[PDB]
Amino acid sequence: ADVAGAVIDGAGLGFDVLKTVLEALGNVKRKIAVGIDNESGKTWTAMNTYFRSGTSDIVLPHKVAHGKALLYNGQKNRGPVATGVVGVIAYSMSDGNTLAVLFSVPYDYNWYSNWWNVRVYKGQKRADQRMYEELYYHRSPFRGDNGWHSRGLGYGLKSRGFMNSSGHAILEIHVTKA
Ligand SMILES: C[N+](C)(C)CCOP(=O)(O)O
Ligand SMILES: C[N+](C)(C)CCOP(=O)(O)O
Repeated sequence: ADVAGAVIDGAGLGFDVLKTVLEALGNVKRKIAVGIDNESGKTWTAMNTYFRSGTSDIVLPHKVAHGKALLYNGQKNRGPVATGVVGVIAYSMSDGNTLAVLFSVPYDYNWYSNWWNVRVYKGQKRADQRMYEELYYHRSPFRGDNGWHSRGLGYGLKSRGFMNSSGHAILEIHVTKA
């Protein structure tokens, strides 16, 4: 199912699937469709999303096996408030460590831009404001620049992902063995 909250075969993840998910959110000024393909060799178990800005009405997909991708979404808080969708998703991996993913889709593009990041944290660590600060300010996040970026994560893993630049945002990440 190309529906937020679903887990799909990981080879099925791509821009078309995420655009469907994004569109299905409707007319909201700032929104995101997130897809993350687990090709890490270990099962992932959802912990939480820390929403610095915005909300989601989707259950964070609980179990994501190797060879599956998760689909997710978020959107700005409702009403005229001039805020975006910003947060960190945290999954526990079966080795006892944490996969964290930052997204930032800001309201005001005169000052801010789209960013994303991926990091592995040692141990089981829920997403929170400190994790957000680290990933957004200190751990060299990638711009949502309509381009692909790759980086090693340690722990025998690497990441490759893409985010666009606008307020109707797609974030596609693949986690693979190094
Ligand atoms: C990410 N940020 C909070 C530093 C700026 C953009 O967030 P927002 O105020 O538009 O929600
Ligand atoms: C994300 N960053 C803090 C590394 C660079 C600043 O980007 P922004 O908050 O001005 O968009």
